[PDB]
Amino acid sequence: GPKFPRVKNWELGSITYDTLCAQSQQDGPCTPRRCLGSLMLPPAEQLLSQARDFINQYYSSIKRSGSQAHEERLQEVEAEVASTGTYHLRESELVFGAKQAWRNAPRCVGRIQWGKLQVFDARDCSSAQEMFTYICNHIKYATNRGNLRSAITVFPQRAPGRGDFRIWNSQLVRYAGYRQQDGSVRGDPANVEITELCIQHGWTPGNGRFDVLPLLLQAPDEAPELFVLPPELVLEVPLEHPTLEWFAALGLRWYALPAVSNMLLEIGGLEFSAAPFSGWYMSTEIGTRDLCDPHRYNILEDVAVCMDLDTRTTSSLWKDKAAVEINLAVLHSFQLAKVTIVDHHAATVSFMKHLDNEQKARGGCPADWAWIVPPISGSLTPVFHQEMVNYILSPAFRYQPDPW
Amino acid sequence: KFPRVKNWELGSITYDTLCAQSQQDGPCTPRRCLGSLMLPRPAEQLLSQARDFINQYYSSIKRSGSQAHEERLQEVEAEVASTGTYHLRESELVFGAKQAWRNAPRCVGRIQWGKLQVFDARDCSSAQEMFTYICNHIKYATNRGNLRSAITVFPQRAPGRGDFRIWNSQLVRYAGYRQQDGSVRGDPANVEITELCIQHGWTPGNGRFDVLPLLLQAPDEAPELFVLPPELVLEVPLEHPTLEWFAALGLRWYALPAVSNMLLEIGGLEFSAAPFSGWYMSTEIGTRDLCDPHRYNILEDVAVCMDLDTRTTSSLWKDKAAVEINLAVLHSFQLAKVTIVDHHAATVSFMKHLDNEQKARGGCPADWAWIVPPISGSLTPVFHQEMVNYILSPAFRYQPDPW
Ligand code: HEM
Ligand code: HEM
Ligand SMILES: Cc1cc(N)nc(CCc2cccc(CCc3cc(C)nc(N)c3)c2)c1
Ligand SMILES: Cc1cc(N)nc(CCc2cccc(CCc3cc(C)nc(N)c3)c2)c1
Ligand SMILES: C[C@H](O)[C@H](O)[C@H]1CNc2nc(N)[nH]c(=O)c2N1
Ligand SMILES: C[C@H](O)[C@H](O)[C@H]1CNc2nc(N)[nH]c(=O)c2N1
Ligand SMILES: [Zn+2]
Repeated sequence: GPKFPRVKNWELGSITYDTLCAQSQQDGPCTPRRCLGSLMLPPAEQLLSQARDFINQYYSSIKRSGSQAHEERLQEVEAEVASTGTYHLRESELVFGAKQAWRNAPRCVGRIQWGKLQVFDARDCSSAQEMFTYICNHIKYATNRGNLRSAITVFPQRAPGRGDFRIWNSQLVRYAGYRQQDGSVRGDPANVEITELCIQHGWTPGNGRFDVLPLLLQAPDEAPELFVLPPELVLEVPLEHPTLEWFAALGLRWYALPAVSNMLLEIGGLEFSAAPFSGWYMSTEIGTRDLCDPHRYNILEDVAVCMDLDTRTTSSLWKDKAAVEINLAVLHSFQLAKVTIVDHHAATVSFMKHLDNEQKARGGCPADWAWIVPPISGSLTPVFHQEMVNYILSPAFRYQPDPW
Repeated sequence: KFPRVKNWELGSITYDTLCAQSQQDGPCTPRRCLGSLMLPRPAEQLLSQARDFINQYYSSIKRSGSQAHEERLQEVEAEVASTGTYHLRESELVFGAKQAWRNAPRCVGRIQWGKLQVFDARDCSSAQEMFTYICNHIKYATNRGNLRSAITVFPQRAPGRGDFRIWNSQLVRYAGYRQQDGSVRGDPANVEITELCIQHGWTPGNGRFDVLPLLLQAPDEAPELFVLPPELVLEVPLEHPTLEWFAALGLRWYALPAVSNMLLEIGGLEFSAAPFSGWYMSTEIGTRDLCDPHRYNILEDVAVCMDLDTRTTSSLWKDKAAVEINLAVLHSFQLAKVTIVDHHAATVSFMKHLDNEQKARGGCPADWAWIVPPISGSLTPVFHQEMVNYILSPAFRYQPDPW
């Protein structure tokens, strides 16, 4: 009967309909002919309608839709575009749009926390040193000595024919990737290019598997300036296993604060090219993807050898065994170091709770199944059995071209 | 318009040009992707589908545009033109069924698509006959543990009349008995089909692994009930290579995975009963069938057996027990000398399959959420491979339950 997508949970046998998708004003990659769900990467009038939509969302969200303060703000926005081509957000509109952006992000399993985000307004920032300061305050606040708090620092928006504010690094904390003159990679192979870029702008490079990179920060129309994070601010966790005593001797570690810095925050048309945000990790990001991907640290074989497994064949399930212990080592060490982390079971459960809230509040929740299901123990988590609708709402986070 | 398909482990890129051959729409639109849903909710069409298929056949055997090619297109026009339908020649049928497997976007086993034994059962007029055919297929496919893939094609659907159907969703299935307190004894997925069996006069067991009888239906007749001779149903008692206690759980699973509720479409013809079988990939037994909360749900028990900390999700008791259960399965199948494939070997081989398909056809429809195993996904190479999904024909479809 209802002509909205029917959404089923195959474990519990329950059924919903996503009506929220009707609100989507941007096309994704799929068509009736073929599904492109698994791919990672798929102006006056145009700006004004995006701005009107957002202001409408704002007033809705405080329950004053249609009111004269709503029609006045609408008027104020169109007046400001009329004469300058852009406009600006009130403080509390930025706070709402930034949260709304996290809320709308289809690939984030952490959304249950969407309403608990600290928004640092940094639209006054006018230099690269100042960005540094702002970022340090961020890390300091967000890190909070282990008791991690979600936050986002918002720098000034794209302006017409004026350079963007850009953080070159893809995350605020990143280990160096040193290309060897024997093809291989020392450190994190994900970070090869940014390392090369830092060195070229005059960083004296280290030599280790876990060297914290400096920040490359770009004020409008200036070459990027290089900034070393003072070590005492970058909280790391040494990794050790609860029962395998030799795991500590591997000298593996990860940093506490996952802070993404290369995304664009789009709110009602306006684009914030430098709006770094952070939360806390899910255990599989480090334990499974970062440490075990063949194209990352790739420690799987090393660990299984230590665990004395048969690596000559697949049917020993040697990879599955080691993956689990590496993950268990991530959880145990973070717990021991009193640093916030969430395991993939706890995390997905809370995402199911989120789906139920959003069903009630908005009529659905855009979700990307391939990304919400964790990279180990998929069907062991309730999300695997949950059909999901994926679509682009706004405000949003967006990828953007690398500044170089 | 041609999708760029990337492998993020190796950084290699291809292009799907095979998706341009799709003639049937999927559930996605530009507005929203519905790729994670399980079910998707006359003389000119049949004639053109028919044509396209016959072409696929002659081109397949390189005789395209030739003598027997034009003259077979005539046989088909003639036959539809005057009877509103037509019939397939055995070899064309053999080709269609191989191709429907090849086109199956959710199948990880397609490296094998060319090795398929095809039984023509189109001369069947009775559930009786259907059964005899069903037993031959089982005997053949099972081959004393050395599983061989097979399909058995019963007569096509027909305008005037009811379908030949096999009511059971698989050929071998364990009973599910809904007990006093809304509990379930045995396989919870087969409560409905156990109930139907009981309605049509089957005396039920009361164990956890009671092989169900088959309900087979010939057109417009009530279904009939047939009991598989226990010797034709090869079963593997599960044990663990190091945990001596695991066998005491009394767990087991059947060797032959043979699907029987799926419709086979070839050149616009529909085959409502065409059971097919190959061999299990281990995660199906070890992870979905035994650990799914709405299946046998053995995860907690194993874990307690393993003296693991059940109190908390962070001890990874779920993941640990799951690995050992999947191990017990491979060990057991290996010990009983019955074909099985782990999810590492399977996906490795599927990768090779995408490579052949790339050279051979310009693409391969695949369904990322089904190709990636239910545990240890990113530990397998398919996890890092982008994939295009779309519907090619010949095809397997779902069809409504006949009751
Ligand atoms: C609070 C704890 C959080 C957890 C556990 C969490 C978890 C995750 C995970 C596991 C992913 C998939 C990442 C990957 O595998 O690469 C993700 C994606 C994402 N996260 Fe969250 N997150 C959290 C907080 C946040 C915050 C504070 C924001 C921003 C305000 C955020 C925004 C996003 C966005 C936009 C994506 C999509 C990335 C993409 O589109 O490629 N998350 N998150
Ligand atoms: C021979 C070894 C085979 C292996 C290892 C294998 C493996 C699998 C697996 C793991 C699935 C996912 C389904 C699930 O988890 O429920 C699947 C799906 C499928 N398989 Fe295969 N399979 C094999 C043979 C065959 C054969 C012989 C056929 C038919 C000729 C076939 C046709 C299909 C189809 C049509 C699907 C998709 C079902 C759907 O859309 O729900 N497979 N296969
Ligand atoms: C806040 C946060 C929490 C968490 N648990 N993990 C992370 C790290 C995972 C994460 C989250 C968002 C965004 C990204 C990457 C964004 C990104 C950007 C570009 C340009 N290309 C890509 N392929 C990807 C990664 C971040
Ligand atoms: C040949 C084969 C090999 C293998 N390893 N596993 C299987 C079993 C998995 C499998 C494959 C295709 C099709 C199904 C049917 C799933 C299914 C689908 C619908 C709509 N209703 C149901 N009751 C059941 C199941 C079959
Ligand atoms: C091809 C595939 O979409 C790609 O590897 C995706 C799969 N799911 C993912 N899910 C998360 N959370 N992160 C990822 O990087 C990926 N990779
Ligand atoms: C809703 C979700 O798509 C559903 O649980 C799917 C996910 N992936 C799967 N993958 C396989 N191979 N088999 C399945 O039954 C499923 N179930
Ligand atoms: Zn799609």
